[PDB]
Amino acid sequence: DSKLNDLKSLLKEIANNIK
Amino acid sequence: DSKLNDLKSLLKEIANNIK
Repeated sequence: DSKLNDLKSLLKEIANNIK
Repeated sequence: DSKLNDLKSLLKEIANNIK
């Protein structure tokens, strides 16, 4: 669960990096 | 499970924001 949460946070950061 | 669903929805919204 912690790994999934970390992956979700990383994906959100990557998405925000575009904008 | 609810947190995963919310993360998926947020990722979908971020992806749609690009277009």
